[PDB]
Amino acid sequence: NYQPTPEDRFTFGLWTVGWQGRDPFGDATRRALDPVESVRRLAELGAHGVTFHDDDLIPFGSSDSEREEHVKRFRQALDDTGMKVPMATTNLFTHPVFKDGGFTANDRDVRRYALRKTIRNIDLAVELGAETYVAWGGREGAESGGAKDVRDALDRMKEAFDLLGEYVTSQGYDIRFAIEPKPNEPRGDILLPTVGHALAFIERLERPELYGVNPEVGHEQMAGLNFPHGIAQALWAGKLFHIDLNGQNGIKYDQDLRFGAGDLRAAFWLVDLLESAGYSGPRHFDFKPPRTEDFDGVWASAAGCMRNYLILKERAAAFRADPEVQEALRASRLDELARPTAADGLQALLDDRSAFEEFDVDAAAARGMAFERLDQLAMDHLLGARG
Amino acid sequence: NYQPTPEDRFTFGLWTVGWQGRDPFGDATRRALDPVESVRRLAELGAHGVTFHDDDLIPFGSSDSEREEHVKRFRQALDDTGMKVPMATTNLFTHPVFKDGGFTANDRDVRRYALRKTIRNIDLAVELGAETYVAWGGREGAESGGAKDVRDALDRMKEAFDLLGEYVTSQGYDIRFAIEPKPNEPRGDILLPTVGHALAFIERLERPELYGVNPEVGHEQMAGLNFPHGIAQALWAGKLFHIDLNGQNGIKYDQDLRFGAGDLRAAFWLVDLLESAGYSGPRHFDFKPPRTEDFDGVWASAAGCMRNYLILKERAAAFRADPEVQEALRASRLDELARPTAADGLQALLDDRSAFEEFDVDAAAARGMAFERLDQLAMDHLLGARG
Amino acid sequence: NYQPTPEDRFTFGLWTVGWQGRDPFGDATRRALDPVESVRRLAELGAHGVTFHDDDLIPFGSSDSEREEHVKRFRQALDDTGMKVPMATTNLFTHPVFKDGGFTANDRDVRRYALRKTIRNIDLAVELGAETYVAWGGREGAESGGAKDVRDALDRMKEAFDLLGEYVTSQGYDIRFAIEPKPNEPRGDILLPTVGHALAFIERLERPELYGVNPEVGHEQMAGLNFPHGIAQALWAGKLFHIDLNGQNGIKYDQDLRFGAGDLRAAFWLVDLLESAGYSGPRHFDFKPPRTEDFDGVWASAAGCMRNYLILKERAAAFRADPEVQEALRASRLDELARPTAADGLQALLDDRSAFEEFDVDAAAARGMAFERLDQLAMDHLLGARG
Amino acid sequence: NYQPTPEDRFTFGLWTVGWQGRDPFGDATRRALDPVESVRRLAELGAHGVTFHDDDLIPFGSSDSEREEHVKRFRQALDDTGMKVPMATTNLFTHPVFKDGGFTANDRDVRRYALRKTIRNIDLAVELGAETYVAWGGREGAESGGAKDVRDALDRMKEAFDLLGEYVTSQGYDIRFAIEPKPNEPRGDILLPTVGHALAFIERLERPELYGVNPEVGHEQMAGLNFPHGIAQALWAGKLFHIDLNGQNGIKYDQDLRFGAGDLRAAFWLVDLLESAGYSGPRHFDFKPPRTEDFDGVWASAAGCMRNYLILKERAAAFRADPEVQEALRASRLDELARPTAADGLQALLDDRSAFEEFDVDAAAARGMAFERLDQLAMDHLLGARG
Ligand SMILES: [Ca+2]
Ligand SMILES: [Ca+2]
Ligand SMILES: [Ca+2]
Ligand SMILES: [Ca+2]
Repeated sequence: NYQPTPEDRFTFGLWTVGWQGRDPFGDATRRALDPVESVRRLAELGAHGVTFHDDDLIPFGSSDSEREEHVKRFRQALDDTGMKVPMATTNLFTHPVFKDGGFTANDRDVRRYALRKTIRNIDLAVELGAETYVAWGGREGAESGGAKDVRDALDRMKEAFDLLGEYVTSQGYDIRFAIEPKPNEPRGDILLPTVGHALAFIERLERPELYGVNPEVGHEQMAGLNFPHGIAQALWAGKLFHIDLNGQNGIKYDQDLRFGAGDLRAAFWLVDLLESAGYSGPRHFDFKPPRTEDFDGVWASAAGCMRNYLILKERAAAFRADPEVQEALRASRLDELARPTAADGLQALLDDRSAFEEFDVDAAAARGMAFERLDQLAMDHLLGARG
Repeated sequence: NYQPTPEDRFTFGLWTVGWQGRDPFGDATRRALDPVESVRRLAELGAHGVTFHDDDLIPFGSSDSEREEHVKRFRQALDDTGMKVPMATTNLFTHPVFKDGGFTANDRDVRRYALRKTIRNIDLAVELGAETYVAWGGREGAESGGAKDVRDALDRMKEAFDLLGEYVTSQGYDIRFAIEPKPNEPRGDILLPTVGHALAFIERLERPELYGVNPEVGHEQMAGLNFPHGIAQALWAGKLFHIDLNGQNGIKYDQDLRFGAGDLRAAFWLVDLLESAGYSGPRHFDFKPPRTEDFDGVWASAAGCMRNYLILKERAAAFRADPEVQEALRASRLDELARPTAADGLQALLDDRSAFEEFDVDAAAARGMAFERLDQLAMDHLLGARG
Repeated sequence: NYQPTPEDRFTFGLWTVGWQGRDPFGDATRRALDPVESVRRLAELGAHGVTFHDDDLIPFGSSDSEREEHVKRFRQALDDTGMKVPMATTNLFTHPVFKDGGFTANDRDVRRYALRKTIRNIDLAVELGAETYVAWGGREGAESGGAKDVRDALDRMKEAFDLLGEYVTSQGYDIRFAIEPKPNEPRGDILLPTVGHALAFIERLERPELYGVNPEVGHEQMAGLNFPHGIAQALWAGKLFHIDLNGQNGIKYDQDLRFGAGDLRAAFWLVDLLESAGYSGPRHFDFKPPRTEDFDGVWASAAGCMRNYLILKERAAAFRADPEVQEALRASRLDELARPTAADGLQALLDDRSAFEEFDVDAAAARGMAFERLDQLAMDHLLGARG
Repeated sequence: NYQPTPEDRFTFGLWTVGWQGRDPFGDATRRALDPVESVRRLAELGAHGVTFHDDDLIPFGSSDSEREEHVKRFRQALDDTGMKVPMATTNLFTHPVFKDGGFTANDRDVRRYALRKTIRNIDLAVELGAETYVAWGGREGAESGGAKDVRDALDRMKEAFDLLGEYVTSQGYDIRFAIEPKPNEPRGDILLPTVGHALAFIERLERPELYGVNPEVGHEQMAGLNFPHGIAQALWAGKLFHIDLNGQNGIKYDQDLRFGAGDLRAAFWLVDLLESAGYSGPRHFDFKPPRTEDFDGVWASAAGCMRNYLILKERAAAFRADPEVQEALRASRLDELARPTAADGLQALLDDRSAFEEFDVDAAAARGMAFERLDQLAMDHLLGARG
C-alpha cells in the first residue's frame, strides 16, 4: 500500500532525478536525462508535477528558435501525462558570471543581467501555469568580512525583489514569490540564512503580501535548528507558500537525501504539523539520488520520498486520533496552552491577587508536566507498536 | 594604554562577575558577591554601568521592607560611584515554577504569574533609569515534539509582549523592549532561536516600534551563523536596541567567554561594523569568568572584555583609514555594491539591451573580485603587521 | 509486550533517575532519592542492575562508620531485589577541588588526591561485584590554549592509568577499566574527546589489555560523528567493554535524553550492530529524565529506555532475517565486501592483468550500488510497514 | 618583511593553486594551469616544494609514452627552480569507478584496481624523491547504515595498507605512509573520521612504524574538535609525519581557506605547538583560492598562507620568551603539570597521609588557576599590543 496518486500533490524538480552525480571531488556517474523522459517516468510513479530552473529546460545560450522547440516538446510531455508545473525558479548560480552573486553581486552590470534573466523566466513560468516562483540566493554572500557590506547588499536584495514585484503587478500575473533560505554552501555564509531571517526581510519589501518562504528540511538542520518549529513560525505568519522536503544528517554539507532519511522523528513532527494545519501547497522533493546509484536507484529513491511521507501521515493521524493520546495531551496541559493568558485584560490581571500576592508558587512548581509519557506514546505510534 | 573610561559605555550584568561557578556537573567555586561590592569594583575598572535581573538584586521572596532596603543600599552605591543602570531584565528561569516556561508555560496560572513578576520589575527599572528592558525566553520551548504546540505558544508569546507594551504605554514610561535570542539550552530547542526569528516575530506585535533585539555573539554562533551578518540585518531593520558581547568556540554549550575570546576575526568584523554604523547603545558583556578563577581572575577577565574591544576598535579604524585599503575596496567594487541596480526603473531596465541581449557574459565572468588581497590587508591590520 | 526482564541486562546509574533537575540556569525540581528506593523501583521495572559514583552512595566527607552504614543498607537492598552492580566509577568533577581536573590538574597535590579517592572506590566496587570500572575525565581539559600543555597532560593521564593498573594487578582484582569519552562540557575542550582518541591513547598504556572504552551515544553525536561507525571500530579493536545508551539531538549541550529519543535511525543501526556482533555486556542508560517531570515521569522515562531498545531489537532482527533483504544485500555486494581483496598475495596481484592493464574501468563504473533500495527496505522494517 | 624562503619548508599541492573553481553548484571560473607554470610561479613566491596526485601530473588514461613525456617536463621544471617533491598521493576519488570507494569499495575488482593504481604511483613518488605518501580515503564510507558493514570495511582497509607496507618493504623504499582524516564529505560519513580514529587504526597494522597521520586544520574543525589538542596527541604518539594547513569557519562544508583564515586563535596555538615541539616536516597548504578570484588572486592567496604562518611564528616566539608570561605560567602551575604525579610509586602514594587522610581539600579548592590573566597576555602578544 502507501501508493501515491496525483491528489497527494507530490512534485519533483527536474534537477533532482536529473542530477548526474558530479560533486566537488568527482565526475558525473550518470548520463543526462531528457526533460521529457523525467516527466514520463515521474508520472508513472504517481507524482503530481515537476518544477524547473530556466537552464534545466532551455540550455544556456539557446537561440529563440531552439528555446521555442524545447518548450514545445516539454509541453507535449505535460499534455501526454497530465503533469502540472506548480513552481519554477531561475538559475543564478552555475554560470561563472554569478560567482559573487546575482541580485547582490558587487558588479552592477551583473545585477542588471540577473534581473533580466529572472524576468524572462517569470513569463515562461506563468505560460506553464506556475503559481509560485522561488528564489534561492545561493551565491549571495561572502567568504570574508570585507568583501560584502551586508547593509548595502540587503538594499540591493530589497531593490531586486521590489522590482520583480513591480513587474508581476504591472503584467497582472497571479504568481507569488518564495525565498528558499540556506545558511551556507556554496558561499561561506549566505545572506538570509534561515527561515527567520527571510521572514524578517519580507516585512521590509514594498508589497510584502506577494512574498513568502520555501523552507527546506535539510537547510534549517544545517544550522542545528528544529525544522517543525521553524515551519510553525512560518505558518503562524501566513507565509508558508511552498516547502522543500528531503533528509539531512546534522550539521555538515547539504546532503539532499530522500525524504524520511536523516532525522526521522523531525520528519514525523513535520508531517503531523503540515496535515493538522491543513497545508495545501505542493509537497516538493528537493533531493539528490546518491551518485552511487544507477537509473534504477534514481527511480527507487524518488518513489521512497513519496512512500515515507504517506507512512508518516498515517502514523501522525493515528497518534492524534488515539483517545489515550488525547487524554495525555490534557494531562500535559496542551489545552491550557491554547487558552488566552489574560483575556480579562491588563487591569484585571494587575488587580488579581491569585496571580501574584496569593499565588502558591511551590504547589505550581510541584506539578509534573508528564511530557515523557506523551513522547513515548508518540514513539510507539511512529514505530507501529501500539498493538 | 587601551584604558577604558565611562564614555566607552561598557556595562556588565551583576550575574556576570557575580557568577559563583556552579555548572551542571559541579558546585560553586566562589562565594556570593554583594551587589554593592560589584558596583564599586566595576567603577574602579572603568565601566559605565551595570545591569540586573530582579532576583540578582532582591532575593526571591523578600518582604516589601527588605526589598526597600536592598534597593536603597544599591542606589547609594550607584550615587557613590557615578554608575548607571541602562538595562534590566526579569528572572523567569531559575525557580522551579518556570520549568516549562514563563510567558509560554502550558499552565495558564504560571503565565499570569510571569507577567506580574515582570511588570513589578519594569517599575523598578524605570525608577533606576533603565532605557532598555530585556527578555530572554530561556525556558520557552521543548525537549519533545508533542509537548509544545508552537503556533499556540507564539500566540501566548505575542499576548505577553502586547500586554507589556500596553502597560508601559499606559504608565507613560520611556522604556523599550529587546528580545535576546538563543537557539537552545537549557531547553532542547528554544522559541525565537535566532536574531532573524526574533525580528520576524516583532513585526506581528501590536506596537512593533517598542521592540527590538539584544543579540548575543555566542548565541548566533551556537547555530553556526555569522554574527556580524546578523547584526547588519538588525541595523538595517532599525532594531539593534542593545548588544551582548562575549566569546564562543563554535557549536556547543553556551560558553560566555570574555569578549575577544572565541572567534577573534568575527569580533574584529563586529567592532568594525558597530563603529562604522555609529551604534550608540551600551557595550554590554554577558560573560562568565571561568570557574577555574578566584576573585583576582574575575576582575582580570572583566578588564579584558573592555581591553579587547578597544584594541579591536583601533585596528578596525586603521583598516578603514588606510588609503591602500580604500583602493582595494574599489578594486573589489564595494563602491558599486552601494549604487542602485536600477534607479532608471523597471521599463528602462527592460529596454536596455546592454543588460541582456548584448551583455558580454564571458567578459564579466573573467573579472577577478580581488577579495583575497583585501582580506589579507584586513589580516595584516588586525595583527599589527602593516609596519 | 516489549517487557524487559533481568536477562536483557538493562542497567541504570543511581545519578540518572536520581537527577534532581538542577541545570546551569535553575534549581532542583525534584527532591533527592534514597539509593535504596531507586534500587527497589528499578527492580520492579525490570532492570538487571545499578551503577554508582562513590559520592552517589556515600556522601562526600562521611566518616568511616557512616560509610559502613550506607554500604550496609545498599547491600540489603541489592539482596532483597536480586539487583547487581556491574560497573562503578569515581566522582572527580563535582567538588571545587577538581575545577582544573583530577588526573590532569595542574596542581600535583590534587592529582595525588584524585588517585587516592579513585583507589578507595575500586576496593568498594570489587566488594560489590563490579566487573568494569569507568573513568570519565569531565574536568580534564581547558577553556584556553596556554592553560594546559596537552603533551604533559597526556603524560599525567598515562601515569594515572598505569598506576591504577598496577594497583588492580597487585591486589589480584578481576576488574577492567573503560574510558567514557566526551568532546566538551563542562570544560571548553576535554582531553581524549572521542572513541578514536581514547582507543589510540590506550595502546600507549603499559598494560593495554586492561583498558577499553565506554562510548556514549550522545557524546559522539556532540561531535557530529556516526555512533554505530564508532562502535564498529571499537568492536573491531576488541575494546567495547561497556556502553552508555541515551539520545541526543545533534551538536549542542549534552542532553542525555532517554534511549530512542534523538537520532532514531542511528539507534536502530546501533541495536542491529550490538545484537549481530553478540555484544554481551550491560545495556546501561546514562540519561536524565527531563526536569519538567515529577517522580511518575522519572519512572516512565526510565521504562521507555528499555522499551525502545526491545522494539528496535525486534525490527533489526526482522530486517536481517527477511529473504528479500538478504538478496538486496547481495545486489549491493555486501558479500564481496567481506571477501579478502588479495588473499592470492602481493606478487599475484601485481602480475594480474585483469586488475589493471585489462580492467574495464567504464563497465565497473556503470554498475549501480543499489543502496537506496536497500535503505528503503530498512526504513520499511523500522516503521513496521512490510505488511 | 615576513618573506618566506625555501628553508621555511612551505609546500603546496598542484591541485591547490590549480583548482579551477568548480563547486557542486557551478562551473569552472579559471582555466587549467600547466603543472610546469605552477612550479615556476610557486618558486618565485618562496615555496620549498610541491605535492601531487598521480592524476594531477599524468592525465588519466595516458599511454606510457605520454606519461614519460609529462614526467620529463615536470622534472625539467623542478631542476630549473630547485623545487622539491616531499609528498605524493593517489587520486582514488574523481573517476566514477571509485563512487563506493577504493580500498573499501564493496566490489572486489575495484579494490584490486585501487591497489594497482596506488602502487604505480608509489614508484613514481620515490623516483621524484618523496618521503611521505599520503592516503585520503574520501570515498570510503556511506550515506546509509546497511550499505557498509564497518567491521568488514576496516578489515579491507587494514588489508590494503598491510599490502602497501609489504610492497615498500620488498622494494627497499625509504617512504612512509600518512593517513589524512576527514569526517564527512563527499560521503555522508567517512571511515577513520578524525586523527584519533586514524591513530587507533594504525596500531592494528602489521608494521605500525611505517604509518602516521597527515591531519588537516579544517577537517578536525568540521567535527568541532580542537586542532592543536589533536596535533599534541599525534606528537605525543610519535605519528605526526606531515601536516595540512588551511582555514575553516566551524562546522560546515570543507572550506579549504587560506591558512590563518578561519579560527585565528587556533592557528596561533598550532604554530606555537609546531615550533615548540620542533616539528621539522613540511608546512603544506591544502587550500583552495576562492572561485571569486582570477589568477592574480590565486597567487595572492597562496602568498598569504605563508605570510600568516610567519607572523604567527613571530608572535608565538615573543609570547614564550616574555618573562612576564614565564612567571604567569608558573602562577598557573604549568611547571607542576610537567612533574610526575607519583615518581615515589604506588605504595608510597598509598601510605602518604598528605594525599588523602590529611589533605586539606578546601584550601586546595580556594587557589585560583590564574588562567584568564595568562590568556589575555597571549591575546596581547597575538595582536601586537604589549607595546
Ligand atoms: Ca539542500
Ligand atoms: Ca550566552
Ligand atoms: Ca551525556
Ligand atoms: Ca579540506
